[PDB]
Amino acid sequence: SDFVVVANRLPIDLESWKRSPGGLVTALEPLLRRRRGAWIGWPGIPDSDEDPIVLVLYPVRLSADDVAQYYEGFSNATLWPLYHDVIVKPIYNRQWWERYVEVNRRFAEATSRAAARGATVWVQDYQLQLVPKMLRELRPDLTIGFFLHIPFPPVELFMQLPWRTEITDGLLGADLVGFHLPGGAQNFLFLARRLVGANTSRASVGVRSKFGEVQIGSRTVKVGAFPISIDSADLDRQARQRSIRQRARQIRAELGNPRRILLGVDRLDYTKGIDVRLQAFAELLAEGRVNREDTVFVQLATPSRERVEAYRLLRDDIERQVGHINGEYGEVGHPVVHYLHRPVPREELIAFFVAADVMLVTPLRDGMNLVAKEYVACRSDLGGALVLSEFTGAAAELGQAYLVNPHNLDHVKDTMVAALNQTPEEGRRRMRALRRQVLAHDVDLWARSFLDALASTR
Amino acid sequence: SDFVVVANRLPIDLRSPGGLVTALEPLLRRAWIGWPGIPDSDEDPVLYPVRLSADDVAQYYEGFSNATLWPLYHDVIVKPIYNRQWWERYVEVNRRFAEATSRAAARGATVWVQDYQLQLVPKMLRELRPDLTIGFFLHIPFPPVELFMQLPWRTEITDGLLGADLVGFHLPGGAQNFLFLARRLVGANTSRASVGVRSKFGEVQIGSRTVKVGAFPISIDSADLDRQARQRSIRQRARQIRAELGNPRRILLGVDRLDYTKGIDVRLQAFAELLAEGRVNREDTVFVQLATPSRERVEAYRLLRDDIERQVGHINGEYGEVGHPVVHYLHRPVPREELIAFFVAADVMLVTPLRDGMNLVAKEYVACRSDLGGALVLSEFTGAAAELGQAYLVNPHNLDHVKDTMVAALNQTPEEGRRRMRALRRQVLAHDVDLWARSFLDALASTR
Amino acid sequence: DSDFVVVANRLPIDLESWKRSPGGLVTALEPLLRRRRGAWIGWPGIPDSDEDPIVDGDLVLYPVRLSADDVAQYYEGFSNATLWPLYHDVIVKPIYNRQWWERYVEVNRRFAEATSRAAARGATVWVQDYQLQLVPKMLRELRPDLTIGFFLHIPFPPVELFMQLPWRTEITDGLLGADLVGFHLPGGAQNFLFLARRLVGANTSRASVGVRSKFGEVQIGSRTVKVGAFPISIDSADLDRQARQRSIRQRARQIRAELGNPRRILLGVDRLDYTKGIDVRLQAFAELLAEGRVNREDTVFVQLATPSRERVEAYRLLRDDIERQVGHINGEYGEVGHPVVHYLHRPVPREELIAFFVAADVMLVTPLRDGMNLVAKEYVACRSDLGGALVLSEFTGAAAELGQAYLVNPHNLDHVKDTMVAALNQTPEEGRRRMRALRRQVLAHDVDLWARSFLDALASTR
Amino acid sequence: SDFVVVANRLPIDLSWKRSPGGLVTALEPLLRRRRGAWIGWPGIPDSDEVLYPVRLSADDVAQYYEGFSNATLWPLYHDVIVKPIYNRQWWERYVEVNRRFAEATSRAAARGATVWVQDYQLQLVPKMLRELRPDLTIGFFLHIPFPPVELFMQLPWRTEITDGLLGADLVGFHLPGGAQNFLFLARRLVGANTSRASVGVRSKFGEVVKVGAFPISIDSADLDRQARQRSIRQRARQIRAELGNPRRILLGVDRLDYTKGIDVRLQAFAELLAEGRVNREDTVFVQLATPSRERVEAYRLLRDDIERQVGHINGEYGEVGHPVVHYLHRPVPREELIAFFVAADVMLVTPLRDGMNLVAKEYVACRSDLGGALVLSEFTGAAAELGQAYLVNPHNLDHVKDTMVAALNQTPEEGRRRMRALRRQVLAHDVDLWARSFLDALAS
Ligand SMILES: Nc1ncnc2c1ncn2[C@@H]1O[C@H](COP(=O)(O)OP(=O)(O)O)[C@@H](O)[C@H]1O
Ligand SMILES: Nc1ncnc2c1ncn2[C@@H]1O[C@H](COP(=O)(O)OP(=O)(O)O)[C@@H](O)[C@H]1O
Ligand SMILES: Nc1ncnc2c1ncn2[C@@H]1O[C@H](COP(=O)(O)OP(=O)(O)O)[C@@H](O)[C@H]1O
Ligand SMILES: Nc1ncnc2c1ncn2[C@@H]1O[C@H](COP(=O)(O)OP(=O)(O)O)[C@@H](O)[C@H]1O
Ligand SMILES: O=P(O)(O)OC[C@H]1O[C@](O)(CO)[C@@H](O)[C@@H]1O
Ligand SMILES: O=P(O)(O)OC[C@H]1O[C@](O)(CO)[C@@H](O)[C@@H]1O
Ligand SMILES: O=P(O)(O)OC[C@H]1O[C@](O)(CO)[C@@H](O)[C@@H]1O
Repeated sequence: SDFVVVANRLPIDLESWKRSPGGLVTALEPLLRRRRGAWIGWPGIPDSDEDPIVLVLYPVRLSADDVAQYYEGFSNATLWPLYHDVIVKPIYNRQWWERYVEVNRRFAEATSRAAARGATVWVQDYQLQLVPKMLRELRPDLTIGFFLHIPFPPVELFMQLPWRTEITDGLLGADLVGFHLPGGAQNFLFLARRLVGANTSRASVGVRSKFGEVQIGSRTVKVGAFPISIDSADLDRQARQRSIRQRARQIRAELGNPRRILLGVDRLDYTKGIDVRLQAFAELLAEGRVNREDTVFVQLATPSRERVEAYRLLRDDIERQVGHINGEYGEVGHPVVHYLHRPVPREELIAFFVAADVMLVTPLRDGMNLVAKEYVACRSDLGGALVLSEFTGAAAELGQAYLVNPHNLDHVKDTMVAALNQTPEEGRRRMRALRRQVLAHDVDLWARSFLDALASTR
Repeated sequence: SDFVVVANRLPIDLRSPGGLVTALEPLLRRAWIGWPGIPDSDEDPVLYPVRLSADDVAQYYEGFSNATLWPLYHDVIVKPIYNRQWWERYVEVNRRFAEATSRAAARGATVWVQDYQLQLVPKMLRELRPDLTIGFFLHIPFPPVELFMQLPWRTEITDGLLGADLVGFHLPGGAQNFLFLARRLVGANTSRASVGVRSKFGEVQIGSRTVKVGAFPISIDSADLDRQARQRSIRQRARQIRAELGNPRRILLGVDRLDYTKGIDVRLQAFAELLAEGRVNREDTVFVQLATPSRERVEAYRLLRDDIERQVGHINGEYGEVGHPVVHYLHRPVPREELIAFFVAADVMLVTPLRDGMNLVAKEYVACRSDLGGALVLSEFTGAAAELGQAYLVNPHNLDHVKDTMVAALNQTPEEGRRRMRALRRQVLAHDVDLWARSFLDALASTR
Repeated sequence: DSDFVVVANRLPIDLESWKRSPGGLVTALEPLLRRRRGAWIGWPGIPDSDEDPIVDGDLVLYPVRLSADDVAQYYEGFSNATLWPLYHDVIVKPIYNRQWWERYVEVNRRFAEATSRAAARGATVWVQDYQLQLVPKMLRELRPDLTIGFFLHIPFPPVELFMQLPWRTEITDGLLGADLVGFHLPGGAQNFLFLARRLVGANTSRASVGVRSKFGEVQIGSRTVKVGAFPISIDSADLDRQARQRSIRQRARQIRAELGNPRRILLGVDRLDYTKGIDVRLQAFAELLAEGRVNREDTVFVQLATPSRERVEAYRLLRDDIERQVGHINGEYGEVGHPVVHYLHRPVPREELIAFFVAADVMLVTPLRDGMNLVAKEYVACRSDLGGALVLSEFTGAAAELGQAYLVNPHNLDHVKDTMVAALNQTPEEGRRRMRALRRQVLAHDVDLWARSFLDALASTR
Repeated sequence: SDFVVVANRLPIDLSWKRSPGGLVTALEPLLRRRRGAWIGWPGIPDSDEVLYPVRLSADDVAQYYEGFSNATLWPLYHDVIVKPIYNRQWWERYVEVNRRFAEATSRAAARGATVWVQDYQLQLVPKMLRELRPDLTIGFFLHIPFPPVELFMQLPWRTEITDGLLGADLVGFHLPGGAQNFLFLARRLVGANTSRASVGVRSKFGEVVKVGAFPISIDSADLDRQARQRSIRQRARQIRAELGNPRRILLGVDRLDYTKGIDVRLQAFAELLAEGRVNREDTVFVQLATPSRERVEAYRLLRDDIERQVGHINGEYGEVGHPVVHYLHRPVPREELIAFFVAADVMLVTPLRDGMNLVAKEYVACRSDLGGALVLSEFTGAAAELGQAYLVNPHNLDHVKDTMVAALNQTPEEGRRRMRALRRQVLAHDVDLWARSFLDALAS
């Protein structure tokens, strides 16, 4: 293989198979499926095999302890809570870190058994931050690039991590290190100067331009900001099949023809602000500011990481909110909140985007968020309204949505009422400006921006 | 007035909640000393008002009555709180009830005291006015004596009740509990035989007076509930209710106050497990729970409400579709005709309390099904199970058996359902609230 | 083939190297089976042990192997998270679990199979306590030639709560395979005869049952099951003499010196168990200090708590609330170098425990419920000087023999605090009167008297 | 008066008693020198009013003080250790109470006077007092950390707090980090022209109004002479004998606050004892903790957790008559505290986040003998001046433990060496050096 991708997930998921969750699959699978090459990742279950399925995929077998301590543990109960501004208190555990080190080392060695000479390797995300340095040690001929799909925290918080130095050096084994936002890339150059003691650049980093540099002995490390997106054009087009439109109409009938339909779509994850949108909706019903008989909210929540107790805690609290709200304001035969805890099939989800008057995307912190960009591409009729949290990476590109600080609950409620009350002229004006950005900045633009930057490092 | 009823509150709120109100109201219609249901009330009256300060409500009503005695008499489902400041308020407020009873009573009058919040009234009243004839009926269970002895004030609770001429319970086993405490804790000479149902009553010597003790199981005004359930408006609304749920094959009903004695959590776990096991189709079966809010300034009541709402949102998320939940859950009282329409539409009635002195909801259902369909699933730990043996009786802690019993009731032959319904309604119609009042009062009058 | 075999879940030793096993079941029965020959079946305290027998000096033991899943679902599960909480008036909510019921069934069978191997033709078997209540019916089915006794060391709950158990019938059936069923008290005996007429439809004697006399009866076809009340005790005279040793009496003087010679010492000694009232006695102590009614400079409370069943979640929650109380009181009322509460979370050696009984001015025994409770009797036997004061919860079985203690309802905290103040301030004249009356009972009603009339009642069924 | 100080706190707390916290420990004697004026709150509801006290209702205490100040601002400014609460009623209170502080400042102020308002409870008063009295000079110093921008932007009232601060002529922080976090904000949030370069300590300021970094210290020489008293040295010995003459003493001293890391040192100590690496017979830990904000739920929950650790370690490794941890939940008198500083072989200073921490500086100034050792958390402002302490990251429990073993068994020579350099710093950079710096900038 002249070209290898390394990520924890594969594009499939074993139960028989299934699509893997998350936006890294949403974006990489359409891109790489078009590109013959190799992919290394975990089959989503413990103690599988290492036999490939044919592009070419290589499964990494993880033991029961690898999953609990590197995946559920160091990755999702240390790195994840902390990188999103310690929403949940992180846990610092030495056995999780020791297992983190060892799994990353097995990934670096699976890449080597795949990476031909001089090949181009591309490593993905927070679970695999030591692989750049490990892989260079084994394999100094490779061109290595790394993209983090989650935010990179402020310096004062990253320094909590007992292994702050080994994570930084792990990332600097690559030739190019990328982030969604210039904010993440500037956090990084700071931490390189003020922890590993390297010479870094001092200007600010640009979007797909004005890249920074770190000087590591006899090597030079490039740093950049590359905001990911979706395969905008296929989705825009898939949303125009007569079947989807006719299905959107049937959805609103199955609900008893409300005047306004509000929607949320997310993995069930404490970053996502699902609890914020429910509380704001409940206080709006309480205040008589929405009509409880012709207005309804649907929440499509995908189960995620449910053996982590911070997720089961969140699940318990969100379920309580749904029975509470319906208990007070619904009628028999007529909830005001419809709550579903499973992954919807792609075509059924597109109908929901089309049926929805108001999209609710309220994360407390999010590296990017592709649900926001998917809704915008699905509305070639220019109806709808996107209520967008400013703590997402998308608010930097989607300025024409209605933008909220999710911690100001009055601002959330105010902005929900305005989106419900927008004029046709105002809603179409915004949906046009938002659609023009998303169609121009798709996943193609993002992938060619990163790998042309990586190619220059040679 | 020559006939005086004494109860915690009055028959309208500011209709009233509980099984005490949906019983004594139709009777009475054919003085009343009670609390408005509000703080610092006025004082004008025939009704007599008892004003409670903000602190009487918290320490006498919400504290002692509903966070000490209520959980204790119900087999300590929730840990009871023994608070001597609550006891002192309880005593005080009991005294205003006795005083205003005296201001309303005539020389030689009969008085009738109701339920667990006024247990000291009889003895206080008997001292103020030994010319009165006094009755007392407890509408909640009487706990076993190894648990009643926890009370720091167990001797004083028992002394108050003995200021009466007739002490009454729903059940014999409660009447006999009370005679044990009369013999051992107050040392009085008591009867030793078992007590019958409205017969074979017992007695306790207290000076030159004999206290009658007995068992009188409360009921509903059966025949009236039957005729109102036969009307076209009700039957048309029951057809329509089922259409608004998308025409289910099978409907199950829970109806109760949101209280930790009622087993709303049990019927939800059993129903979620059945859905998980494929033993009930999530497409044509549906459950409606109608929960009246209750005592939510008490924190054990909020803790219960949070986890039932958690249950509702969890079961719908796993088995429901958008536009079709499998559990509809309402947290408000329902107008009386609307409720009767749900008794008629309901194929299976789930009454699964962990402990209940007497459940009237299960007899209301019985009385509403003159078409002889439907099915009653009934906790043995209600006083009602002693009269309604032809229901589907369960121990609500035997969860496998609870789940088994709901399937059998959902899947009965109609001939079997009609046989059981025929037997239940013979009992309920022959033993209404009118049987129960004349029975108690023919015994209270017997002590002159 | 032994002509006399005792079977209990515990053995008198526990493998961690051997230590003495916990509980008052072991304190009463051990010194008795060194005297008499016989066999003892029990579980060695860990899983996946072997079956080879053990040399306890003269005593000889049969270990019962349990797998890890036997420990979790039978021991930790059904016994101690279903039976223990429910028999103690649902102080904690029992968990009703059919798989725990299934493995409680399987293990009772394992214990009955191991006794049958050991019992000779015609032997006497004495089965102990709540872990093993299906064993008698199982053993009578294997071995109709056997004389079966069963004793329940914990209380037997009122009928209204025992009915909550989905296996109420099968537990009552399993006790009725015995030739004699014994309890501490007549209350427990009278509940059982009520459940037998009510549940299994048997014909039952309906009169009161007396103390080691006035036995009840249960008709099982052609077999008749005797029922009685037998209040366990300790080795009263041997403890009294152990306490008279110089070495024990100077350790007592030295204990008080390392506490800075307080004027008053208060002591509690129990397994860390939520039936024990340790939270109660710490709450009362703290409020007496707050109110100024006990002197913080010359009074100190010592609590000796042995870890118990620490893998059951209710027991870890209890542990953490109590440890919270300890730090809270010492930080409010203690000085640096001088706490007002001393707490140790480990078993104490027996000669060290005796010296604490001797040094202690007030013994605090405040369970919310206890089938009997032997610490109250152990303290009394030690105070041959006639000093000391016993504060005893009336919900302990021992309160029916120890009426001259300072008796409290633990739920009446105001009264508990007043009774603690009066015990600390009693005249010498008044404490000797009570201590002298308490010791007259304990020395006359010892463990020999208890086992003698239980077993002679058993041998009266042949 | 021509110098008016405004803080939530007075120097006495109500019978008048010493006020808690390090803001007063430094500036109580520092300003007992030059006379002036001071606007504060007596620590008690409804007070009737040199010192000028502000009165608060029972609603203003709950919502402005227990609520917005210590349940919104304090958790957020300390790296969201606790989840902050964002309640608009608290915020409307906080506005109205700041208004009253500013108005008492206004009667107390004459024309041209100097004002110096103190701490996070009063960030709106610089703008309020300039609109009211444009003649005054106004300075402000923040005594807690100033949070990273990604966190501060959570605040629904982010723009108002930045504008209440920009009402002053000089804004001061302990560290250049807070000084530079605050310059970015003024650019980004309010849209002002700000300087770009690193701010240095007491120099190389920024501009929008002057922005500077001013590390607060203590009154270093007065504590040192107070620590050498024969009376203090005899009590230190009396204290060691009262514990059974241990071979080593460890000492923690702080308010009972979740920022202080008291739980971290209890856990490290419990594990060293389980591992056999500390001797349960000759080594003992003393923790002196002052109650703080105990009507606020997150503090009562901390309190419960820490008491449980104390009960758990003693029942595990203590013997009857001899705990391993003595824990005291009351403020100690000054003379007896200093005696504890002199007795202790190791000082445990493990905040998860602290704006400065003067307890470390206090211990350093007491040990004129050069004995002792100071284990200090790197997330204190002090760690920037006390680099020869034994520095730890308190989230690395394994390193905290290793460092407690090395400080407990240091050579006398190693110990004296670190302590001579520590005293060199603290003796030369004291409370008065700090004050002359800010006010020169302010007077500029
Ligand atoms: N309940 C759901 N059902 C079906 N698809 C979902 C559901 N929730 C999320 N998705 C899809 O998963 C992907 C999540 O992408 P993204 O919004 O960037 O967040 P993340 O990667 O953190 O999960 C999207 O493509 C989204 O459409
Ligand atoms: N959600 C509800 N809506 C309308 N009526 C209710 C509701 N819940 C209970 N009731 C009525 O309140 C009365 C209470 O009946 P009962 O079984 O004796 O229990 P309790 O006295 O403990 O409330 C019944 O008549 C019932 O019909
Ligand atoms: N901390 C302890 N150290 C040593 N022995 C103890 C300790 N706690 C209890 N014991 C002993 O264990 C036995 C407890 O018996 P008992 O009071 O009947 O209650 P239980 O069997 O429930 O534990 C007594 O013999 C007592 O002396
Ligand atoms: N238990 C205590 N007894 C006496 N003084 C204390 C106690 N705890 C803290 N102090 C003093 O309070 C002051 C506060 O110290 P500091 O480190 O500045 O933190 P903060 O200002 O947040 O309270 C110090 O001078 C310290 O000596
Ligand atoms: O944790 P999961 O199940 O892999 O899914 C969530 C996905 O979202 C991401 O966290 C986005 O960073 C992916 O790394 C991850 O694969
Ligand atoms: O053996 P355990 O479970 O550790 O507890 C101690 C003892 O207390 C008892 O429950 C007393 O009945 C014994 O059966 C038991 O052996
Ligand atoms: O005044 P309190 O509520 O006791 O707080 C302690 C002190 O901590 C400080 O932040 C010191 O940094 C002061 O602002 C405050 O007075």
